[PDB]
Amino acid sequence: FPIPLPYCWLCRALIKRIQAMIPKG
Repeated sequence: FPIPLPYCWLCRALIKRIQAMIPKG
């Protein structure tokens, strides 16, 4: 369900999921 809610803890969980899909070196 893609819902854009402005919350700091939800933004930190989305940044950790993007880093787990694309590896940094």
